Order: sequence, then C-alpha cells, then structure tokens
Amino acid sequence: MIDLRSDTVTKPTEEMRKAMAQAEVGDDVYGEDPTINELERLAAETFGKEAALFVPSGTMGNQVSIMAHTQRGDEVILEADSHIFWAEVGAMAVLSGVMPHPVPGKNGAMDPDDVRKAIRDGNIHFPRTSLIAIENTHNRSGGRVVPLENIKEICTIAKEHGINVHIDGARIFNASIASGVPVKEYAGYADSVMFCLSKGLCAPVGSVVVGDRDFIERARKARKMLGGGMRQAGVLAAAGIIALTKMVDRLKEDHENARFLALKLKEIGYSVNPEDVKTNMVILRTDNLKVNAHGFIEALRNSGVLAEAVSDTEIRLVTHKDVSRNDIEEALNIFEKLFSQVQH
Amino acid sequence: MIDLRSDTVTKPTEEMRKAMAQAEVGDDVYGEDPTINELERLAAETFGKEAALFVPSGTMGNQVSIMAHTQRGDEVILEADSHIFWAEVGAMAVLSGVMPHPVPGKNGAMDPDDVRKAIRDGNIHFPRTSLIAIENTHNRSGGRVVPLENIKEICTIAKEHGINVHIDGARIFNASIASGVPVKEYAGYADSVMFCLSKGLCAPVGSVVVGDRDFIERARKARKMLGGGMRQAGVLAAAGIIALTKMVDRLKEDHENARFLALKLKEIGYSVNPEDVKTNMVILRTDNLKVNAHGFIEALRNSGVLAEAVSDTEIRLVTHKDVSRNDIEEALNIFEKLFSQVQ
Amino acid sequence: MIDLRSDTVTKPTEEMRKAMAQAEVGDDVYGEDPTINELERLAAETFGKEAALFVPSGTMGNQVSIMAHTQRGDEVILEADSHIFWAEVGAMAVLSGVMPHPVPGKNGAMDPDDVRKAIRDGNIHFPRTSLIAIENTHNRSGGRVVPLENIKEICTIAKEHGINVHIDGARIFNASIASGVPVKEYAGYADSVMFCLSKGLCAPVGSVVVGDRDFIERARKARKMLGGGMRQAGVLAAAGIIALTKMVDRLKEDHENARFLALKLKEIGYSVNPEDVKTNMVILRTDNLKVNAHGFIEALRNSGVLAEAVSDTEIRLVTHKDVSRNDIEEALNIFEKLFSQVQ
Amino acid sequence: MIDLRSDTVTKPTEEMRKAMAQAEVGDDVYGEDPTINELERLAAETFGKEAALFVPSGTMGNQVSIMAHTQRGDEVILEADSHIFWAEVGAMAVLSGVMPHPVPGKNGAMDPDDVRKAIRDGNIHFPRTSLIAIENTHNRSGGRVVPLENIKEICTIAKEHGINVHIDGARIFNASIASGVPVKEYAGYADSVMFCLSKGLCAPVGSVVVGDRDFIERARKARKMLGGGMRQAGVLAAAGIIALTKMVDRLKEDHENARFLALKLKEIGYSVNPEDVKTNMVILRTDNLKVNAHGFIEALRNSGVLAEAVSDTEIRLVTHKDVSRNDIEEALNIFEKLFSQVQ
Ligand SMILES: [Ca+2]
Ligand SMILES: [Ca+2]
Ligand SMILES: [Ca+2]
Ligand SMILES: [Ca+2]
Repeated sequence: MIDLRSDTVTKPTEEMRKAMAQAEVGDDVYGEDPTINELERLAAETFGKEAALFVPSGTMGNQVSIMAHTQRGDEVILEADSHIFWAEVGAMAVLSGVMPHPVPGKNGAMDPDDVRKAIRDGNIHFPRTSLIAIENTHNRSGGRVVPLENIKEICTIAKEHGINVHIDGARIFNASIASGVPVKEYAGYADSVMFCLSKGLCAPVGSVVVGDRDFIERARKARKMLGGGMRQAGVLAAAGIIALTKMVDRLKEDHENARFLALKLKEIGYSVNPEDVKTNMVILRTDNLKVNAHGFIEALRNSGVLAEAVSDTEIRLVTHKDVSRNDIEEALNIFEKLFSQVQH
Repeated sequence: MIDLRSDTVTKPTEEMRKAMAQAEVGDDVYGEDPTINELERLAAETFGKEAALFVPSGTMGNQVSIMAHTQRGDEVILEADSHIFWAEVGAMAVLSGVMPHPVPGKNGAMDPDDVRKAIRDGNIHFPRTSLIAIENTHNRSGGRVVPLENIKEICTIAKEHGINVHIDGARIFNASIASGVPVKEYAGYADSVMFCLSKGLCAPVGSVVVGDRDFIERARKARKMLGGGMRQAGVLAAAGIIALTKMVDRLKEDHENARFLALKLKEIGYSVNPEDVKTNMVILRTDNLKVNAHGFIEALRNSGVLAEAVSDTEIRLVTHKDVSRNDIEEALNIFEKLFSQVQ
Repeated sequence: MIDLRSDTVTKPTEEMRKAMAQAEVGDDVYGEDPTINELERLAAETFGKEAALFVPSGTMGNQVSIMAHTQRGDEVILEADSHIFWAEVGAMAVLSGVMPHPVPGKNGAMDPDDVRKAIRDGNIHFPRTSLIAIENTHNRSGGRVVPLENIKEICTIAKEHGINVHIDGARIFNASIASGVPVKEYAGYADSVMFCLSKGLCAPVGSVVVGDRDFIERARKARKMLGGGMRQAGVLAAAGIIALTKMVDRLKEDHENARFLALKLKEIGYSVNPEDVKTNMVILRTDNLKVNAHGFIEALRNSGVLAEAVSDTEIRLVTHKDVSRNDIEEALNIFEKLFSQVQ
Repeated sequence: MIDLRSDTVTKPTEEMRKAMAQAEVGDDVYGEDPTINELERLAAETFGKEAALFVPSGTMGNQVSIMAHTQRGDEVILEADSHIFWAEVGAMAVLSGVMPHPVPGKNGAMDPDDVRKAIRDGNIHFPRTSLIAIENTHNRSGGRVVPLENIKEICTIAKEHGINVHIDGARIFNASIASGVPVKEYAGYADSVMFCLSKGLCAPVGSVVVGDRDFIERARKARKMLGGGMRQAGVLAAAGIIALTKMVDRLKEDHENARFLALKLKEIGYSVNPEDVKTNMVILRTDNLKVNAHGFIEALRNSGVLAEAVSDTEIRLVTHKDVSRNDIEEALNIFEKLFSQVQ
C-alpha cells in the first residue's frame, strides 16, 4: 500500500511519540495546560499575532473563526471551490446562521473586483457582509498558491468596508515553502488565520487559530460551545510544538516528490500538467483513459495505490512525510504498468 | 411622480376596497376565516394542488417552504441571482439552518447539468441536498421567463434523487401571460409554488404557497413559528380573491407598456435591450452615461421618475396597473430631456 | 353559538370596516404607507417611546424583539408559564438561537431574587444573559395582573447587570384597566413592549412593538427576515389606529362580564374561583365533574358554547367585545342545564 | 497544593502514557484508526449498545446526541440543574435549534409525573417533545445517584410517547459503583448514553457516546460538522481504553476519600452532611461562617486547597485519583486551622 489520498494520513514521528507520552499537562478548561499554553504562545509568535487557540480539527478552527467574526444573518464571502463551502457539512449555516457568498476564483484567487462587487450595500433586504475568507493553499484546485498581491488587495478592500479577513491556511506553510512569503507576512493581511498541524506537519490531531486577543476570546467561547474544550490536551499540543517547529522545512521534500511524480506520470502518457504542481498535490485527468475517475481509483486500489477522485474525471494525488522517493518510484512503476491497461 | 421602482407599489382597486370593508372573517388560527379558506381553495385549484397557505409576504412564502422542505444542515440549490439568495435577509440560513448552493444561471435558467453537478454525494463532509428552487419570472435578470423545458429537466433530475422542487413564482402569472404556459402546468413540475398577490395583481398584502396537504401542514406550522399566523385575515383575502380572479388578464398591458418603454428608450439612445423585455421589466445600463446607476436614480428622482438600481451599473424599470400608457409617454419625455445631460 | 375560547375571535367594528375601506396606503417596504406610519407614531406616543413597528402577529412582535435584543447563544430569562416559552413554537431557539431560562412565578410575577439568581456570571461555560421578558397580563395564570412593583424591581436588576427588558404586553391594556397603571408607566421600566391589536381591542390583524429607535430599526430588519415586511398594509393599520385609541376603555365591560360569568358559574356549582378573576379570563376546573377538560369542551360545544381546554383538568373562558351581557346570561343557562348532566 | 475543584484534573497514569507513546493510529476521518476503532467496540460492548463514537469532550458528546435525536424546533425535557442546561454554553439552542424544558428534580431525579406534564400535545403552537435527558450522576446536587427506578419510569413515559432518552453519564461509572447497577442496565433504559473518559477514569481527553447504529451514524456526521472529526486520534484512544478497562474499580477509593473527607469536616464543625456523600463530591455550606462561598474559596486558596463555589453559600470538593488519603488529611488539617478564622 502506497497512500496518496491525502496528507492527513501522516503518522507521528518517533520524537512526537516521546513528547506526547511525557507531555506536561493540565486542565485546559482552566487555561492550565502548560504545553497547550506554549503551543499557543509559539503559534501566535510565529504568525505575528496577539493570541492563539488550539482546536481538535481544522473544521472547528474555521467555524469558531466564523462565529467569532459574525452575527446571525451575516454574509461570508468565500471562494466558490473553497473548503469552508464544500467540505464543512454546511456548518457555517447551522452553527453561525450565516450565508456563504461564493465567488469563483482562479486557482484560489478570487478577482478582487468580484469581491468588491459581492459586498452588500446597507439595505433591509440584504445580509451584512462581515467576513471574507481566503484559502491558501487552495485545496480543490490542486494545492495552488494564492498570490500575496491577491491577498493584499482583498485585505485592502476589506478594511475599506469594515469587514474582517480570515485566511484558511490549512496548508499555509506549504504555501510559504512554495512562495518564500513568510507566514507572518501572509497573516499581516488577515484578522485571523487557521492552520493545520495534522496534515503535512505530521501531528496526529488538530489545528490552531491565530488572531487578536479579542477575537481569540470569542473563538475560545465558541470552541466550548462546539465541544472543543478539552482537558489535558497538552498530550496533543506536545506533538504540535514539534510539528510547528521541526516539520516545516522538510515540506520541500513533499513538493519535490509531488513534482517528480507528476513529471513522470506525464511521460508515461497520463493527462497531468507538471507545471500546475506547485506544492504537494497532483491532479490527474482520466480523459485519455477508457475509465472515469472512480474506475481508475479502483484499478489503482487493486494495484496497491490509494488516491481519491475529486470529480468524475479528476483524481488528486498527495505527497507527505510517509511517502519516500522510493515510494514515489514504486508508485510510478505501478502507474506505468496500468497505463496500457487503462488508456482509450 | 411616475413610480417605476416596482410593481409592489400597486394600490387596491375600488372593488378591492369594497370587498375588504365587507369581508366575512373568522379567526384563521382555528381555520375559521371563510374568505381565507376560499382564497386558498381557489389558489390550490388554479395551480392544480391539493392545498394552499396564505402568508403576509412572498418572503414568508419562500421561507416557510424552505423550512417545510428541509432539515437542519441541508443544502438548497438555487440560482445565484435569485430572490431567495439575494434579497431575503439571509433568512434561509438563520431560520432553517440550511446552506445555499448558488448555481449561476442564464436569465434565471440554471443549466440542468450544473444543477446535477451541485447535488451532494453521500459523504460525511457533505450536507444533504434536499431542495432545488427555481424563480419564474426571474427578477434580477429583468423579469425573464425560465423556459418550461428547463423546469421540466430540473424536475426530472430532482425526482431521480429524491429532492424537492420549489418554484418561487412571485411573478408566475407574468411568466404565464408571456409564455402561454398555464400556471397549472408550471406547478406540475414542482412540489411547491409561492406566488404573490401584492405585486402585479394589485392586492395590498400577501402571497400564497400551494402544494401537498402534508407540506402545507408543515408550512403552516412554520408560518406560526415565523409569526405569520394572523386572525381575521379574510380582510386581506377578499382583495386577494379579486387579485387572483380579476387582475391576471390585464397583465398583458404592463408587458405592452414595458415593451413600448424599452423600444422608445433604446431609440432615445439608452443602453437597453428591447429584445430582452418579455414581461413588465426593463434593465437600463449606464455604461454610456456620465453617471452610474445611483447617480441616474437621483437625477431621475429629481425629474419626478422613481426607479431602482439593481447593480452599480444597472437600473430596473417596472410597469404595473398604476402606470398608464400616458404615464409611460410622459416618463419617456423626462427620459428624453435627461439624456443629453447624462450622456 | 357563544365563543368564549379567546378574545382573538373579535370581529372588526363598523367604524373599523369603514376605515379599512378608505385607508390611505403606500408601500411599507419604502416606509411610504401613511396609515402604518401614523399607527406607529400613535403607538410610540401612547407608550412614551421613540419608535414603533407594526407586525402581523404578536408572535412576530415577541420574536423580532428577541432577535433585536440578543446575539446567538444568549440566555433569555422568562416566566416558566409565559406565552413566549409555551405557545410560540420554540421560535426563540430556532430563529434567534437563544436559550430560554424559565423562572417560575406567582400569577406571572417572577420573584426578583430568582431573576437575579438566574443571571449568568462571566464564565466560558455560560451563555450571556441579555434579556428578561415579563408578560402582562399573564395568559396562562388566567389573565392575572403583574404588580407594577415587580416590574420596577426586575427593571432595576436588569439595568445594573446590563440586561434588556421586554414586556410581552399582548394584553397590556387589560392590565392597565385593572390596576389603573397607565401603559406609559409600565413601559418606562422596559426597553421594549409588544402589545396586540387583534384581541380585546378588536382589530382583525396585528400587534405593535415599541422601543428605542435603534432597537426598532433592528427589529424592522428582523421583521423583513421573518416575512412580516408587507406592502399596502395601511388597510390593517387603519383598523389598528381605532383599536389603539378608541377600544381600550370599554375593556372594563369585558372584565365586568368575566366576573359576572365567574360568579354565576360558582353559584351554579362549578369549580371556579371568582376572586381570581381580574381581567377577561375565567379558569374552570373539572375536578368535581364526571368529565375532564376535553370532555367538558365537547359537551359545551355540542350545546352551543365554545371554550378551550388549557390542561387535562382546566378550561379557560375569555370574554370580549362580541360577547354581550346578554350573550353571557344565555351561556350561563347552557352552563346550568349542563351542570346537572355532568356533575 | 491539593486540588479539589473537580475530577477533571486527573493526570494520565504511567501506563496511559506508555500506551499513548506506542498507540497504533490511522486516519479516523476514514474510519481507519484501529485504537479508536477498538475503544468504540469496547464502549459499545460495555454498555450493551450497537455502536459508539469517540468525541473530544462530553459537551460534544451531549450536543451531537441532541443533534442526532432532534429536528429543528423540537423540545428537550431535562432536569432544571443539569449540565446540558446550565453549563454547555447554550449549545442545544444554537446548534440544534431546540428548546430545553427544565423540570426541577430532587438530587437529579425528575418526578415522573412532572415529566408527563412537560410533554407537549400536538398543537400548532407547541414544539414537538422528542428527547428526555437524565444526568447520572447528577453534578450540581453533589454527585448524587439517580435511582434506577426513576430512570425506568421515565423510560416508560418516553416509550409511551415516541420520545427518545439520553443519559448524560459523564460520571456514570461513579453511579454504577455507588449503586451496584451495571452501566449496561442503566444503558438499557436509554436510546443513547454519553460518558466521560477524562474525569474520574483519568484519561487526558475525551468522552464516548453509545447507541444504535443509525443514531451513532447521525451523531458522527454531527461530530464532523461541529469539528470533532480528528485524524490519528488513536493516541487519545489508547489512554481511553486503559481508562475504561482498568480505572473503573478504583473509583471506590475516591468515594471512600470523599466520605472520609466529609465525615471529618463535620467533626471539625463545618456545615457538611456526610450522609449525602454518595460518590466523589462533598458540598459544604457557608451558613455558620463569617464568609460566603467566594470568600472561603480565596481563604482556602491562600492556604493551599483549591475548591470551587457552586453557589454563594455552597462550595464543592471533589476527590479523584490524584488525591491520596494523605492529600485528604493534609487538606483536613488546613480546614482545621481555618475553622476558627471563619466560624
Ligand atoms: Ca496526520
Ligand atoms: Ca400592492
Ligand atoms: Ca380580532
Ligand atoms: Ca483528566
């Protein structure tokens, strides 16, 4: 088995396992877990923010941010293919009572003039626009990197209208590794940033939200309500400190593996665009195959390669710490074998 | 003052005023208002449905329909410029806890394959898609008529998947007058239809939802929750019975006046597309004007013509019973005057 | 028939029917209905508040008040048998996402020390308490009057904790007639008051909320979201102006008729307590009867008297404009015949 | 320092820490974490239910159960002092749009006849009662045990009305230990039970919900929505398996320590009722003391004992694994020195 379904599947390193076992813990409901308290201090420091909040998932990170940013009946501008809108169970509507206002982007980049256009006038008929969300990297387009200049302009548009900005930075360090832009400088154009520890950085559980002391307080109370108020969570935060402080640099290996994997897949004859591979994700089209995305997933699964389809004709391949160059090469040999068996 | 902001501004006819003063009434919360009961019987019968529910507004018509069709956390597929998404205060999210899934359409017509692609798989990350809403006529695109075939194909898609279909037919009679499709035939492809009395049909207050007995029963309890459970509302249903039975045919005059207004406006030189005017609405673009939409509205208001912006660069003109052909002609002179100033 | 189920069954007076007939109307979504505007102005003036908002029901009046007073997650303290909790479809939880905090009272009066104890401290486990609701008269206890001292003390607790007060004054004018306390004085200890036009004051549709202009502005937008933004609603407001200014003082008849009814019912042998009858409601117990509430209601209905059970063993009788002293004396004869048959 | 604020403060045993280091993990979003999978299997088996779901907190455990049990606008009967009502941030209203219906109890036991009268009839005005919640042990009354006969009679009432039952069993194993009722038999009277790993059973994080397969599937989707869908959560589940399988019996020591603590505190002269100490909690009154609860807490803190106020005259001490019999006696001598200073 070679698991290219997601970078979520990453397993803890031996150093994470030791640190978790011997974590200094307390009751986080009293703010007394010291390893939680230090993870949040580090995260706030790293993003140049006042405060930070550990959460058991990126989904909860994003939804406590929406709650702390909005009142009932607000509208939240977000990209039409973004995670908050497609893969968070409609939570923004049920939990926050807010409307998404989807804006089609280009590989994650919403046209700033479209964002401006989507902001609501004050009129009794209209929800109040109170939040613009930006995802970086943008998952559904293939781990694409949103330009810093795009985020900068959207921040400006938001400040000109008294609207908050949230960065869905589930994979923001990947974006940073690919662009050279430090995450402090990304975060300077947002009121809040959620980032995952449990994807490429290899922690077993959870994410962090960074922002103002005011917002984080409101998000901490939203977390209690949603059920993310844990006890001796320092057992998880120990791994998160390691993930945050020791696992960023090596994301470059994931990017190089993903680039090598795409380059070779095109040489075999698969419909991939190696020029589109910016971070740790490859998109493969089934249009020159006699199967669709789902049938190809089954052939791959049967041959020892796990991937997932993202539409009827597209599959997403994701590299991560538990996929070595040797793994990529053994996967390429499987892809090569099946290719004659799957083409049109 | 010539009012082209909306057909909502229609005032009741003297016949309506007399019927309201004489209405036989009861407490609608016990279902004992006979004028309410007769309007709902007439509305169900007109639309081919088992049952109907009077509501104080079209917005409440849409929102009790959504509540009755959905559970918390469902997604509703709707057109990206439809009234439910654009101009109903985010009620579907606040009141029903449901996620809108906007689909950009063409003149209100969502591509049915785009509707199919929007329906969610069974996956834990994904809400359940339980409703598709369609708007006819489509307001924001200029009172455009959604082709019946589009509604047919989307009703087909929904049924394959067990999804309910709501038609926001706030102006469905304008659509019927222009398309020839009887409202009963549109309604056959829907689980529920809301339509307004208080717009082109000149009633002072209210809309009706038509549908199945069970759904209407659920929608009535949603009405009670949202605050639409009134008492002797037969006073309003008396005007509504007249609106439904006596004011439909003269909608062709609003359409003729709208067409005349648009052809003449184009001749003056405004950015209008008369070939797009099929009902009672005209969209005028300001790309060839000194002013934007909001500056033109102010200039028009100054000159005694009331209009409304639908975007930064588009104004909406609406005709109705209280705009006569002479009103249109007088408004065209005003529109003529201000053209040399604003070009 | 004689209808003692509720005072909602009141029919418009001839004066009202005339007023509705020639109401001067406009589109209330533009704030252009001159009769709505006058009704709101008179309502604000009558209660000593900056502004007012007409709504199609008292339920909508309470729920837009709650929405405008609160944010998601807040707690609302309210009497454990109040209408907002018992008879408003759980709307406060669905619409505003707010937690009721029920506090048992004596005939509507929550002990202020229990109110103060129900207020949440600043802790992450706890909702913020943002609203206290007081109902006057109190429906479920039988039209009981909350003493002005109770309102004052609760108002004082509220101001010292930063909490708003809403009076559910659906029947506030019945309370004012019984206690002699003018409605402005009650309303001076609240941030908002909802009062009904469609019960004892005999309008066919509607209630009004009064309060500060900012709150009213918020509640108007909640009204739009809930479906209460109507068009030429001056037709209803015309009746509501007569209800507000001219129908209050004759409420004393309804109280005299209620107590006459209650004294004669006890004399006959029914389990009523006429000393408890302060406004237009009488509660009759079925303890000494062969039937329960629902059984008694069926027998009464079969004999021409409509009443309403309020528990398994309690029934409610409500007097109103359409039940004269003559109507009462007849109903008492039916109650006499029935007593022998059902004791 | 001696921490008597709560049993939530328990730290992982050495064994737990070893298992955490070497837990086999997988991605739980894919159902692929074998240690999670085994914990859920063990939990379902211990309670005699079809399925189980690990969650990051008991708060999430209760709220996903409420979500899976209810539709919007439903009503939930629960005890007026229960955790879901007082200390879960109003989540049932925001997340589920449901109203609580508080029924006061005696030490967590709602009178079954009071649960009867709290159920709603079918009427358009009323929410639908869909859930009854019982808390065992009952926290705010001081860890009292709800009699199994109270649970069986309420289950009986629930089955008679189509109503689901949820047991908030945060401290259910404390109840089983003090009562001799196996948790499997408690669980037989409920559709679902939530119980905490992270209080007295000493795991660092998390709770478990058990119920039927379809319920748990619905609650797993609610978990995803609320943000409790974690990845390699087997690290947490490794300690949870130890908590569930090896930490239950020694809860007897916390009960012994609590009784010993309380008995000796009374000998010293504090206002404690040792007979009321049924599990691991001691309630102490400030009636015979200079200070209120908040004063006494601060004085105990400066002296090296952490405790919590549960009211303005009541304080709560909680025994747990990390309080030895030595810790207890060191705390007793601190309570001695303070007594004259507050008597
Ligand atoms: Ca991971
Ligand atoms: Ca009208
Ligand atoms: Ca009436
Ligand atoms: Ca613990």
